[PDB]
Amino acid sequence: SHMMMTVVDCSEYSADLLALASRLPRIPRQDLYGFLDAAHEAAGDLPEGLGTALDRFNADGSHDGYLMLRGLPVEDDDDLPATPTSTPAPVDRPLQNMEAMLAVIGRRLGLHTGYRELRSGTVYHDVYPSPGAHHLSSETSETLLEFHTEMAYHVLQPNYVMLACSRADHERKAATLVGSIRKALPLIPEEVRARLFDRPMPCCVDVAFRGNPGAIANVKPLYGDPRDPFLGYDRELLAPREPDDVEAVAVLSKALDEVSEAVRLTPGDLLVVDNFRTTHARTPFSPRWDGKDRWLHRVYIRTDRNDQLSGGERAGDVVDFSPRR
Ligand SMILES: NCCC[C@@H](C(=O)O)N1CCC1=O
Repeated sequence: SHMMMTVVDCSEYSADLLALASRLPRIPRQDLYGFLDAAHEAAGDLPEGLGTALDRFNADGSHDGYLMLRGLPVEDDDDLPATPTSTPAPVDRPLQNMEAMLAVIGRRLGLHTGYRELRSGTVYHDVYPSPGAHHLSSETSETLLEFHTEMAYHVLQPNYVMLACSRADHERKAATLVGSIRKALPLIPEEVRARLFDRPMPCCVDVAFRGNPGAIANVKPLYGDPRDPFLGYDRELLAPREPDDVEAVAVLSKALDEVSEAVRLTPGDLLVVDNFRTTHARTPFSPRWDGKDRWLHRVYIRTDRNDQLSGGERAGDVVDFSPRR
């Protein structure tokens, strides 16, 4: 299982966190840059224990590849609106407590980033089920959302994916799976590691970025430091052609399966995924279309490393698509 340090019980911080949220702009999408500036001020006033846990994780990730915050001050279910059924969100939608947490905790880590072609270029995404969801969509439910490093094929791939839960699914069945390369690497033979490392392989892109044009990107499954590598994996989109490459990726795929951990998000939970050292998935659940379907809020965070940033960026920036080559 995950380490002790990987789960942070924030229940004791509830009143302090609500106080920070009370000073944020109530209609964030009317002025997202100013909203996130206010959240950056609040980030410096986080309770010391929570600030320290975030800073430690930010420095170089962890063996588990994620940080789970629990007990954040989510609204009671009947004080939330109905779960969204459309994207993008209305510009005048009032701020919800778990969105405020994504703002403050997100700015403690880095810069919120939107992607112009994805969900209308918005920064805050609602993750909810839809009845006709494409099999690669985070709006899936009954079909498994397969392992993916988020936007691994994108030059401006973010360091973190952050998921904040306002509603779990009714049966609390849906598991967010995290596969950490730090756990998977010991299971991969040195010979296979050597084939994977720094080797660009053809990779398709998600629907939002297709302008099916095929494998228009090149992704290195392992890269960076060979003794502590970064991971770029997508079970559906990575398309190795050479039989050795196909074989090496299959070994990596089975290793990530073997070490994957299941996180079942409940209201008030916030999951920070190290998107340079993990791949993540979501297991099946059955929506009910009753107004209370599963509802996460998702943002992407860039940090100043791995050429994510080149100068002048602000939290709230929306960037254009460029495939890794
Ligand atoms: N197969 C997982 C991709 C899910 C998809 C979505 O938002 O539905 N996505 C995150 C970036 C992007 O496109």
